[PDB]
Amino acid sequence: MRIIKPFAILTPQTIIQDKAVAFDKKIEAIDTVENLIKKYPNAAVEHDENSLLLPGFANPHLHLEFSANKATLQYGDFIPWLYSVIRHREDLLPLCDGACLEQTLSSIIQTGTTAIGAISSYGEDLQACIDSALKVVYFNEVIGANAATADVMYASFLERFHQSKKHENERFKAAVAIHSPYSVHYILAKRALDIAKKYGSLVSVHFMESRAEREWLDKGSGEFAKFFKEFLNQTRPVNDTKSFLELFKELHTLFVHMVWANEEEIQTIASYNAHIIHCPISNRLLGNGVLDLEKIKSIPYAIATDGLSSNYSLNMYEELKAALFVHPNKEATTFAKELIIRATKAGYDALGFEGGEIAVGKDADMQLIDLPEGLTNVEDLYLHVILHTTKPKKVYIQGEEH
Amino acid sequence: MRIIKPFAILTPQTIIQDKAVAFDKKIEAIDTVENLIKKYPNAAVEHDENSLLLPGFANPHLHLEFSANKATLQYGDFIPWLYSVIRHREDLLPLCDGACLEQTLSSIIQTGTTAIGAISSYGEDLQACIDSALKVVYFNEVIGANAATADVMYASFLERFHQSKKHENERFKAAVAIHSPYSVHYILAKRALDIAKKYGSLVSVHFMESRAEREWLDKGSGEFAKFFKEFLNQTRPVNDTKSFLELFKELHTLFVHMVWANEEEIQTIASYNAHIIHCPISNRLLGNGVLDLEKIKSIPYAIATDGLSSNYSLNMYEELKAALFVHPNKEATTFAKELIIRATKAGYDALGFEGGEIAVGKDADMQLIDLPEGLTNVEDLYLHVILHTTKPKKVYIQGEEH
Ligand SMILES: [Fe+2]
Ligand SMILES: [Fe+2]
Repeated sequence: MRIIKPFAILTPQTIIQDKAVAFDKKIEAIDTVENLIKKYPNAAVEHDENSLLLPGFANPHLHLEFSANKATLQYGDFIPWLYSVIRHREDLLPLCDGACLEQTLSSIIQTGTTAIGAISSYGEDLQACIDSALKVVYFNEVIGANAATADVMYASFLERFHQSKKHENERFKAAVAIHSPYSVHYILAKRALDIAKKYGSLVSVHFMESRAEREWLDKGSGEFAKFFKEFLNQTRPVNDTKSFLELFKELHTLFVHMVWANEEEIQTIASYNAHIIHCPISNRLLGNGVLDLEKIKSIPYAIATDGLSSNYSLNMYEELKAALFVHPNKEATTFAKELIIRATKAGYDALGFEGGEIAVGKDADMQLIDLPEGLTNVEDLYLHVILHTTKPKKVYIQGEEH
Repeated sequence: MRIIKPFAILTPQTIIQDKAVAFDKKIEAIDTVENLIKKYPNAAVEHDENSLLLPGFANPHLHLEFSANKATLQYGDFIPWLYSVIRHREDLLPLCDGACLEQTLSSIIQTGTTAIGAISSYGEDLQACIDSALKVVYFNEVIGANAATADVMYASFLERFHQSKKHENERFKAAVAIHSPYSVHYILAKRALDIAKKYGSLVSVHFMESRAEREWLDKGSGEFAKFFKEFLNQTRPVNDTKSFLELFKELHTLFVHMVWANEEEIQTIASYNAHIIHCPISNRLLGNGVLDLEKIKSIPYAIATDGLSSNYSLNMYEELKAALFVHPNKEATTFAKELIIRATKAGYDALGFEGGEIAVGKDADMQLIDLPEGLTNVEDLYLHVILHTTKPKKVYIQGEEH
């Protein structure tokens, strides 16, 4: 058992001062040191009077296999990005070898993230993910818009799913991802989702990431038409949007991006066991705009970084700074608090892990960070944490310091 | 004489490959190494084939005296920020002692800035500024909304101006700043601007930073009314906006912030020898919104950071990232190019120094930075410079490496 007394605790929902945290694997008590040592005389006390304790972040959406990308893929516009992925992935993917994967995951921890949602298209990231101390939801992604080759795509997905499933434990979950409504034909999607139903697996889907997707699904026109004509020899979207969305009705689903989702889709998703995953940097850099947080207010959201295929870092502090800036008309002190909650508790909820909150009974998944100096107004703490922090002093996963 | 051969030169307006730069104090030639050594057999050649050369940044607006602020001033809303400045400045200002000023200026250079516009309200930053290797326009700021005490405010301004003027040389210019149209009564402003006229000094003014200012000047109402009533015992704005703006007609002026400027003001300023100074982080953090770059397209703009009184860093790379994000609907590859030009050449133009461009005859004020790896499309270089760079490998001011 250990006790840490910081300047303040961000729970994340509240700011607690004049209390410490007793923990082992889980958070056991939150009280004054005076009271804690009565209960835990065996716990050494660390006084960190110029530090803050907050939960470890969740990052519920990242494409680890693309972690060698720096400037190879094309930014600025979604369809050119997708062409660039198709062009470069055969070389880019193997460039992220075991050492690259291992280092990338270690750096996630070092920047204060303690739980991730890994989107895996090819499965060669499995060993690195099971080796990591992180909590991981390992989403086995399926893709395939041609009904005639669904069998091959399904068989690969199924094999990857079962390869991951043997490694399940309290910190590692095997899951299912559907690439998108434009790239996964209905029947193949349903087959993959039936595996999720059978096992109670979490599900992720990219939904309405781009305006091109919006127009293609709605009208069978727009910039995606040339892409489907050239790349897939298809003249029309293979899916009816509403029918596709209904496939997710009985599952726990992460709807990623969601920038271009419409009011009807939002009402439907609000009725589901669903979370939106907001990836502000990726959306802005790919010419996809900015998710409107009023429009989606009926559905809980969490923050993620996406992969290094459409981001310059996997550091949640960088993501949170960008989030402040792409929602520039949200008053900063209150929005910073919202952001910290949505990067910790909300993402843990999306991933289904017992953490993201400094509360009794939660796993001791925590960050110890420096207190911004000269703080006048304690309610400004959330904002100053985002602005001034880039690396925690200590990061704990189930009480173990990394 | 020296020669550097990088992967590419950002001039900033163009990307040049397969050429090197010969320089001493000034850039002397841009040509292949083969051609340069014929002209400059005395110049050693540095091959930096995994680097880029670009101009040093200009940062035409910074309040150096507030460089001890981290979390003391109140963010989120302009008038509460101003109250916090009034409350805390007596203690905050002396906290930035000589060592703080010296370190702050050194860090500006280390982050790739080679020229600044320093706004000085009290003059205790003069020694540090003259000591720095930076190019500095040292703006002596005047403030005072009470016509009855204009003499005292004017005398202090005049003394500070002349104290700075004795230090003028090719890299250090004495200049004049008018705090704002709400805080400097017309007659005092005109007296200070007459000094600028006499000496041909550059001028800076904060103009339409906040909506409160807009409403106060336009209608004599809004959130500034309580402030003027309580703090100054004034019931009405002391200035007519148009009359105040006309004071700047015959001067070279930097109009800072400009978020809330109206169409009439923009047309007037476009007819003046004037630049807008865009401070995206400061404006967003103080609840002032975002400058609309279409609205002001008729007036050249440059990027600045403001002081650490309303920013978390003085690093232009951080400012440029934030600029990408607060203008999220500007296509990223082209906007990044615009930003790099507006942080180098445009800011040098605003400050009146011969730099900000890698061109023959300009001062050799340059940055050598790492080339982002794996670059497929060279036109993406500007974007990847912003995303992946935080500290140059070398920074030159008039050819001297720092
Ligand atoms: Fe993704
Ligand atoms: Fe300023």
